[PDB]
Amino acid sequence: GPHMGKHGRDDYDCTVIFRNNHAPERQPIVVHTYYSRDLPIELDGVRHTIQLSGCTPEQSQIPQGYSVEHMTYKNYLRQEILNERPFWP
Repeated sequence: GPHMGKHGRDDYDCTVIFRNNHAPERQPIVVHTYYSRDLPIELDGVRHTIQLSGCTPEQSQIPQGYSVEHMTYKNYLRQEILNERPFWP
């Protein structure tokens, strides 16, 4: 799966964030994806190949103790901008 979450081709359609619920210390894994692709994510070292269907993955592939946040790449972009405010006044 994605080694780094930092990948901004500006081509992506979807964005899925994996937040470890058992681990508050761990950083959320933000993965950018396209419309209906597979999403290989290694949780606890275990690869889960999730099926995306319109920015919506299969919760059935998701282990317990992990929050999977679903969004579009566009929503992700808007949210990072709105939360970090990388642009200057």
